Amino acid sequence: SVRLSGYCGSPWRVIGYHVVVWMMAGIPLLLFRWKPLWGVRLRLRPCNLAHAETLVIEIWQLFTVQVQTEVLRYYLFQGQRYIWIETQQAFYQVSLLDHGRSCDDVHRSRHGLSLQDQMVRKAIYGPNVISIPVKSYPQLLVDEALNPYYGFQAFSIALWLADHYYWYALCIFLISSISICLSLYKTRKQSQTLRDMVKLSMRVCVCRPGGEEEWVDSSELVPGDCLVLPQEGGLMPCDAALVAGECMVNESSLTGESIPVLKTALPEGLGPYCAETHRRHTLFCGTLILQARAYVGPHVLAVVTRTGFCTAKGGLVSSILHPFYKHSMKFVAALSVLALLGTIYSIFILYRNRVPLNEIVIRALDLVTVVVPPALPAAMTVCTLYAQSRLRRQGIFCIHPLRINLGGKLQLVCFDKTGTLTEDGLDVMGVVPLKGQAFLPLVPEPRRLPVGPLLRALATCHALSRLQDTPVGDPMDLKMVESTGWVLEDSAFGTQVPVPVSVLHRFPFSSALQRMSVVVAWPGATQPEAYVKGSPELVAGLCNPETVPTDFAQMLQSYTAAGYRVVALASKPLPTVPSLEAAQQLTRDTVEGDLSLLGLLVMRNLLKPQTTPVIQALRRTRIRAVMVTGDNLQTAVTVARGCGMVAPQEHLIIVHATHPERGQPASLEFLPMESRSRHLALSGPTFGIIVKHFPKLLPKVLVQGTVFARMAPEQKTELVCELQKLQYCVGMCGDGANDCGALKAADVGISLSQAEASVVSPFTSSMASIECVPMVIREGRCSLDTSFSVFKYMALYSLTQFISVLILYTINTNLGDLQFLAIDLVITTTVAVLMSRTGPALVLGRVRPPGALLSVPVLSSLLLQMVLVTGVQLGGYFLTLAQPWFVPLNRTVAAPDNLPNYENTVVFSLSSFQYLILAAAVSKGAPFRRPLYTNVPFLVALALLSSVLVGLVLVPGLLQGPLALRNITDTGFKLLLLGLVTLNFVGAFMLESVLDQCLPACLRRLRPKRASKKRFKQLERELAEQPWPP
Ligand SMILES: CC(C)CCC[C@@H](C)[C@H]1CC[C@H]2[C@@H]3CC=C4C[C@@H](OC(=O)CCC(=O)O)CC[C@]4(C)[C@H]3CC[C@]12C
Ligand SMILES: CC(C)CCC[C@@H](C)[C@H]1CC[C@H]2[C@@H]3CC=C4C[C@@H](OC(=O)CCC(=O)O)CC[C@]4(C)[C@H]3CC[C@]12C
Ligand SMILES: CC(C)CCC[C@@H](C)[C@H]1CC[C@H]2[C@@H]3CC=C4C[C@@H](OC(=O)CCC(=O)O)CC[C@]4(C)[C@H]3CC[C@]12C
Ligand SMILES: [Mg+2]
Repeated sequence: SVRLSGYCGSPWRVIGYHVVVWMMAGIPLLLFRWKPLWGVRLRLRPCNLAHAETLVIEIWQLFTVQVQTEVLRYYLFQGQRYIWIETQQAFYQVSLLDHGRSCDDVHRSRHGLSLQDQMVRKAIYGPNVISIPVKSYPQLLVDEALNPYYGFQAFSIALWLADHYYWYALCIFLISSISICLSLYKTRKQSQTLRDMVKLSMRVCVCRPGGEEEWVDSSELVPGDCLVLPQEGGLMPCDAALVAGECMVNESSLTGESIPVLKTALPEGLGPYCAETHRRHTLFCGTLILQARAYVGPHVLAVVTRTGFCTAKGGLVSSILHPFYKHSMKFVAALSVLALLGTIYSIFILYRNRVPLNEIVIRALDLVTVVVPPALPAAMTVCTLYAQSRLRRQGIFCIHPLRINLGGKLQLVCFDKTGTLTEDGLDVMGVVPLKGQAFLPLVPEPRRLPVGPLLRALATCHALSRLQDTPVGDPMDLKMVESTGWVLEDSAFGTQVPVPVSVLHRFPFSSALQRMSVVVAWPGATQPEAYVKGSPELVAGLCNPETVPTDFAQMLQSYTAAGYRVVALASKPLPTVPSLEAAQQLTRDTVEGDLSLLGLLVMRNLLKPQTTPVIQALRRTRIRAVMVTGDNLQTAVTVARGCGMVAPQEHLIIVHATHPERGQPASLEFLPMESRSRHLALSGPTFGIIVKHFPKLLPKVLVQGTVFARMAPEQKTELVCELQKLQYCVGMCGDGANDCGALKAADVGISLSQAEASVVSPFTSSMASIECVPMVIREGRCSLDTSFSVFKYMALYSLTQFISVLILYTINTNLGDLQFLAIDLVITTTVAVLMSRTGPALVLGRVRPPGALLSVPVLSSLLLQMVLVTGVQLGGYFLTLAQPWFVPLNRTVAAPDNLPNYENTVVFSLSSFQYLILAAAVSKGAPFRRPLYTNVPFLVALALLSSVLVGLVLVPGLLQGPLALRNITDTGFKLLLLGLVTLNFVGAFMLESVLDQCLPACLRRLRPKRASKKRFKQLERELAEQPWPP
């Protein structure tokens, strides 16, 4: 449901709004960016819908869209136009103007469109372009840079500049600025590549009333224009409905299948024209017309029906354009409320110490930047940068590195078929010759077969020309002659190495009679021989019955039910003398008469060699593999059973749904197929009917379904979204233009193609196999584990520095500029860059990393680590007090004036080691990363930083001038501090190990989580309790 709000404008109100939002402060514009309803309520007054210059579109969800006039008032909401009909006073989508008109209307539209009516319809429907708006750099900056965390980083930088902390301020500013500029460049480049992708400019021929034909640009098309399709064929600019002639279309855009499709003229009648009902008379936008024949009339005619975003390609692009981290933000919000508490406490104690109010507020605001680290997102992006580099080395190109963390949460991967799991093109399984009238065993490689009539039939009965020093034409005959091993020289042929034979005459292949025939002769022969190739079934009806076996039909169905593409061949001895002086005057009706079936050649879409190992690895690690294809259900089911998606022992149950006509409801029919546990194999129409009429039974279909065939691109997108609504993390591997909406909607969409799909997909694989799915899943599990470790380290670092600065505020001192800089830059940047370094484990496991940063393991680790940290720091500070040589810190003046002092020296000496200890403690190895001892840069960095800090503590006068450290002469106390921090080094590792090993078992033993909150897990449980299809 949609609600519209009519808001006209008032100039005095406009200037008032501008001044009150600009001169007062920048906060109002920001909060209105958060909620535009208040902004549009204050800025513009409510008016009637007949005078509105602004709309508030609610879906609630707030969008605002300005009503534009050309008169005809319209607005564009998510690409789809809505015009203003003055008569009935409403905004009607343009798709619904001519919706529901009869086939006789489309046929009447065959004469053309008057140029004035073309102007009216170009005003209404707009130009026939799929326009992507490429925003300018300020337009992207106001969208991105105003991120709440970039605002917090700007506040932190301003405060640090106000606090003489210029160096870390500069580092954070440079990091955030370069990250922002890189993201703006990436976003603009993606928008530009998409706009270059969907762009289609070409000259088309349109009929005009009175018999005139004019060539207009493809953008000047409007629903009603009568396209005149070229005979040689070309790309399709707009959804048209054939009103004359026939076409052969390459619909690999819609179906992902390069197989030619026959489109016939729309049948005249008084029935509503429908893209779904009349799909065989509709030419879709983006699909390539191979050839168009005009039997009656001078040229083939098509009547435009949808243009722009109304087309199928337009709908897919509109879906593309207009579709842990949450726990991370929740934890930084908890850190923020802890910041508020610590800040009010700091105000209290700093006022107790007679600190001036300016420095009081400076310190109290600086504690906020202390405990809420402004360098957390960069620290957590370093690991994804490492993973992106490793993927680029392996051939997989990720455009947004933070999308790699989603590869580690995957519970389900949806797979294309043609081009992703199976080879792009057909390959010949073999040929089955005939000896008399009984079939012979399948000959897998036709070349070994002796030199007889059927072999020359395979090698010569085809229409392909020699150009670019390569045979070119229809792929099936190409691959068949490639298998026979013969090299071609009407036209002459040479054997592999067995006499050269030349074809004398050839007849064209027409899809009406659905076969082609040639006549051939060679020297030393008796008389010219004819060859016939085409459909398997009908040519058997042409040959004599005593030549075709009686078991022809059942064998043909056994081949076809497996997804094969069978073609039959026959020959003829011609009593005419061997010379083309009489051979090319022959009528082919004589050829297809009295035929004798030689044999059937079978071609099947081979599976890639790298498909079955990857599918069995995914199914071994408890990752669901789904096949969402655009091919028929028989081929999809055969490939699924053959690529390991359906193991030989598992049950496949076809789901069939009949759309309810008048007088009956909708039905589901389950028929099993003989050779989790049950897989459901349902078509595209069945999926649509289950979505619409059976929304109760859709979750069980999505949980059990494995094979989704005949799926339209919008249906693949809908399936990915419906699976994600079951709280799946859906990955999608495809290589076609039909896979684009799914690769965009999927959590991890991987594209094997370099055209039309690398744009929308986050990942693009340079290889053609699905070997890139386990690679991305391993890198994603590694990046997720590493981002967990880096977040735990940054949390423990911020909390340790919070405690160290509270202990020093309480006694009227502080860490100081250079100790702060050491801790913030030298230790923390080194640690957070070299933690994120170690790569993924070499093998996939059945258990995936946790996806919640608020887990009881994570929070328990942070709590106990910080208890140990504050214990060690307070122990060191209080043993400092019990010493005889200890003297107070001259509280009358505040830091950095009273530095150096023993309190600061001891707190810094302990805290500096604690940062390295926590760094090493939170880092993990198996099962998702390589063991930590392989991270030799990290271990060497920890050793070197620990050596520097031990030199600070022990070696006198070493870096105690710059860092402002008091020199402790008592060697016993220095050794006691070192023993205390070694106690901490042992305790941190023992705590981490004990937690990781015991807390899962203890949590299982104390509070058994008998119910999973994931929706698909509840569905799986209730299905195991009671199977849905009996
Ligand atoms: C405030 C300032 C001082 C911080 C500066 C930090 C940078 C020096 C860090 C942040 C991102 C890091 C980069 C993150 C990603 C990588 C990829 C890495 O290469 C690989 O991973 C290839 C491995 C394979 O393919 O097998 C080389 C290091 C590098 C560039 C890192 C180099 C050091 C960088 C530039
Ligand atoms: C005077 C003090 C306060 C500052 C001294 C200069 C710092 C800016 C230096 C000292 C330690 C340097 C760090 C030493 C260690 C590393 C790891 C290095 O990463 C790699 O080695 C990439 C190779 C891989 O990961 O395989 C990137 C630079 C970095 C963060 C350096 C960043 C710049 C640092 C922080
Ligand atoms: C005076 C200075 C030189 C003090 C040096 C202190 C060392 C004793 C510390 C620094 C970091 C510590 C290392 C930090 C972490 C690791 C990884 C750890 O590996 C595992 O536990 C297995 C898990 C996996 O598979 O990764 C082995 C110990 C080790 C090398 C520690 C051994 C002792 C080290 C080298
Ligand atoms: Mg495909």
